[PDB]
Amino acid sequence: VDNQFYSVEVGDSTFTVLKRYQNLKPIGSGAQGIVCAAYDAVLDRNVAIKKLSRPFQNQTHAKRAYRELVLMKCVNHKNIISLLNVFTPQKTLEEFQDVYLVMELMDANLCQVIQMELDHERMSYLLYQMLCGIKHLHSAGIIHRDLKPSNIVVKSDCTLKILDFGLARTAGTSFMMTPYVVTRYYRAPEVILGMGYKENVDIWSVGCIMGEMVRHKILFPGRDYIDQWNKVIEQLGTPCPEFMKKLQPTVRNYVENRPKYAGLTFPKLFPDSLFPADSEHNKLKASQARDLLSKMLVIDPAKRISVDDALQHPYINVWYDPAEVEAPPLDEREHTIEEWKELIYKEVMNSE
Ligand SMILES: CSc1nc(-c2ccc(F)cc2)c(-c2ccnc(Nc3ccc4c(c3)CCc3cc(NC(=O)CCCN(C)C)ccc3/N=N\4)c2)n1C
Repeated sequence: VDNQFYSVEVGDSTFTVLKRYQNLKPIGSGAQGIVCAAYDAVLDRNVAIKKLSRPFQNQTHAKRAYRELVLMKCVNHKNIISLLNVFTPQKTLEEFQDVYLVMELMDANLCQVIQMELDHERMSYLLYQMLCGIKHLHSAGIIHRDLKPSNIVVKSDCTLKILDFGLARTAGTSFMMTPYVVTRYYRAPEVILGMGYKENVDIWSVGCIMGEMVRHKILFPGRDYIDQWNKVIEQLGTPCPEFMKKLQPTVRNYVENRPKYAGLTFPKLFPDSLFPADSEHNKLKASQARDLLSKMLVIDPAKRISVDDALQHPYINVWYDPAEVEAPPLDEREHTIEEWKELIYKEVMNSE
């Protein structure tokens, strides 16, 4: 029963895990949960273990935790999180407290990668894999809308996985008591301005990541959506009247009433100084990288490149492989914390 489990203090937290998981060491502790590295003695491989403490404790944690468990079963792709295991040490719904998630151990997140100079081979391979993952989600009917470096992980061999499935179709009120601050620098204008969106909402986030890889700074920092919008228009320019007409008349009022900005060309935004461009190879790849940035970092989604088109772009297309690109492949729920506990328990136990 519970002799299948042991308890060890990993930093501040107590981890109670199956005895197959050995030599726990803390990686991360924050909003989602606490993560540790372990050796899995049954599979003879290194794994990451994420602890969710009482994920049913409010409707935000609860909706996220449930969505993640369910959506895992709708995705089969090497660039998206796969679970090796999920378990709870508690034996009844009454006692049920914690869910543990187990997956392949990765070496770093894309935050650490951004702090490094990458050659064009590594940058384009990372972007290629991000797009493969996003296409897989899109073909499953999942539009992410919150892709960001901290939820993307890599191995030393430059292989990449996306860890999370983004925002609810309808989220509504996401209030929580915490110092845990959500990072929104990578969210599309559609998201920021509460517009309609389609698949290429996620192309804006890839743009913000690719731009950050090149600049080694956040493109669009800011305390809040106001700051963020200002940083967007200062660099890309005020968007055309055409785009304003698609805004709610009240956001439209705010946006159309900001100071106008001409906006900078992509050469200015991403000068030659930032690029590997010594050899003829690297000069050409430098212009192709800028060309792709200029098509992804477009405010109007009707003018922004699609996933399928980004995969056909010469900067990316050198990696193109039908098997990875054309690999074949809930949100409307509002519950009390009592009902969520049950829904999550049934999914962990696999009761239904
Ligand atoms: C969104 S947060 C998250 N959730 C999961 C997850 C895990 C299991 C699941 F089933 C599902 C999800 C993961 C995950 C999944 C698979 N592998 C990993 N690996 C891993 C290995 C190294 C590493 C990181 C992550 C993240 C960053 C990291 C954190 C730390 N902690 C420190 O405090 C470092 C230095 C502190 N110093 C300033 C004093 C030290 C090394 C660090 N550098 N790189 C992490 N992540 C990070």
